[PDB]
Amino acid sequence: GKTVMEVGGDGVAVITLINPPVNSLSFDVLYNLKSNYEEALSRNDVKAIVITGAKGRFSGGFDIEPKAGYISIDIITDLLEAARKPSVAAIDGLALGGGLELAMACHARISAPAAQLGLPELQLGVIPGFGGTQRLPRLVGLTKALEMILTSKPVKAEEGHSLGLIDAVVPPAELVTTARRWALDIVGRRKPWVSSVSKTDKLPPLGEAREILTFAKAQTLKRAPNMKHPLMCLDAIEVGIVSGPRAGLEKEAEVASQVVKLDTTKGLIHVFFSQRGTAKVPGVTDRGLVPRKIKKVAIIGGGLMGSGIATALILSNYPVILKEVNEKFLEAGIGRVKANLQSRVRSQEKFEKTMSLLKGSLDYESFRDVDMVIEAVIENISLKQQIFADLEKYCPQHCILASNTSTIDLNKIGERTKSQDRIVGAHFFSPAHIMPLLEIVRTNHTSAQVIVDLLDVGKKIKKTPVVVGNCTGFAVNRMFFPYTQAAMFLVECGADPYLIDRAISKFGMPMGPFRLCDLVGFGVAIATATQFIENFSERTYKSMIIPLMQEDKDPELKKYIEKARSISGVKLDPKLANLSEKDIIEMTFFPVVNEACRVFAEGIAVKAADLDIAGIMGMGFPPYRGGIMFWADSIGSKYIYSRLDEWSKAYGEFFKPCAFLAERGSKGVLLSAPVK
Repeated sequence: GKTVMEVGGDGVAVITLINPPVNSLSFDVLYNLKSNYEEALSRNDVKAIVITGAKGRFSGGFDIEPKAGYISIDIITDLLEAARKPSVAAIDGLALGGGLELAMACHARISAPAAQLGLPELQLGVIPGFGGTQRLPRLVGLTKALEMILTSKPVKAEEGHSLGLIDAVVPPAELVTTARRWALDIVGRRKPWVSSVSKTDKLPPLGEAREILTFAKAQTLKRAPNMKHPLMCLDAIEVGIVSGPRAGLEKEAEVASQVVKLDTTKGLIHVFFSQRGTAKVPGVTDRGLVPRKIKKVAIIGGGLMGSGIATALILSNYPVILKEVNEKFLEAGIGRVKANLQSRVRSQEKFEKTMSLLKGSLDYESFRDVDMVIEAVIENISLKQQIFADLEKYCPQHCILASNTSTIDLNKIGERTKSQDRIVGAHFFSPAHIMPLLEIVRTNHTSAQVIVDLLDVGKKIKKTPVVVGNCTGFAVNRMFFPYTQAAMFLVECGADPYLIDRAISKFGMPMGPFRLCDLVGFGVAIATATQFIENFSERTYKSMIIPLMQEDKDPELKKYIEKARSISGVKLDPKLANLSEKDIIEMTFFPVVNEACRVFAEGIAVKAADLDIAGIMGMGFPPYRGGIMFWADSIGSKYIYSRLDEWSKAYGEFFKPCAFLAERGSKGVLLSAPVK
């Protein structure tokens, strides 16, 4: 990108940051800025400087330097902030990361009403590298700065104004005018000439600041023991407070140049891009098609999963209509919806107007206007086939015939119709309105235009869509089905279940295999596993543990579990008990890698990076580990292969490497590499 500078008749130089989409601070922009300043501070006709962004946006961050802190220190701190001419930032839209830092370097800040200000760097496993670790705590206080930097959450201009981050809030149309007026106020001493970096007004006493910093470090190691960058960022903050500002800067410059080398930040960076690339499906989204406008959606369900969908839809101003069989089931579903909205109330007129979008019905005549249908009925083929027969009958010819099915082949559902091009899989994960993932299941017949449509609806409802193929368990569930079975096989072999959970919950998972198995509900976990037992028998293990518990009907260990596993004694008891935490993880996750490769090779998933996001966003796989596939290559295919074969030749074909993994593992090549 670039920057344009123009000197008004009042002597104020206005510099516009120009680098779409969000005017990120590329080196290009920065060096143009440097030149701008060197000129402005040499021109006699220039009195002060104002900085603003193009197209109603200040700067969204860094683009996607000689020393370590050449910019932070030499350009931003010395050249700009320590200049003998005042700078004023004119903020509109957003000021995030480097964008917010550049603004903090200025001597005053004018902002438009609802602009966003924050330092999101930590979410990428990186740190503020332009002086944010210094100026933020000095402008808003240590307590707030710590919250913003650690939580990575942005703040609106209004709140920013009351914190001392923003000096004034004016309408977007007065932004630059106010700023240049402010700039000449400073030159004329009608207003203070403050340097943020050497401001102590807002800091706590040296001793208490250490108490606040110590505390933070402590609880950051309690929640996120896995990542180091936050603590590394807290270091830069403490140094700046104790040893002074200039020491703090160089400390940040050092921390920033080494934090990029961490293996977990490469993982976090990979997850960032992979999140974006899930909507790129070759042969579908490269055709020049454009999403259709869906103005009305029908949800045939009313049950738990159905009521969830409806919630997500109306929450995004989608007129939704539920159809049920009996009046009871209908009034029941509508009830769950309201309950879901009332929950997040504890606006009012908000969650009262969105209830008008939801309209009930026990008929099909109200489908003559629907642009998309989602069926969320019990997993009964006979019944689903019938629903799609009626759908094809009462619906418009363009209407999308989507199903939330989880265990039934999409091709069999549309058996009684001739609308195979309109039938697609819209797979949600309960709770439908919280789980961020959406599996768009395409068939051989699903038309590209329908996928492009759904792909767009997913984005509209704050979901992250992946386009997967039609097969047993699609991508997410099929991927992690070995997970639970590998665990239970280890248990039947003597392995302590609670050790398993602890080893894996510390690995990065939000839960343990068994711990999560209880949360999902034995009835559900066993119902979704059946699918794979019947389609991949020679690769699955039906542990009688759960069933035996079902027939007998703030959580802690159960002294009555030992007798339960013993009863399911079909296998013997090796030395799989007393395994290392590394081994537990390796025997529980490598089979998942193995399955991910089958999915990737079979073409079920478009690209490895999609599998990463899927496992991450569907099964809470550790983001800092990049994803199930990124992690697999992080260890090495040759290792995973060699280790997975040793088990195959010692426990059964369950651990046997699939052709794709084997062929690649031997050559020591990357697994995430495109299929050829």
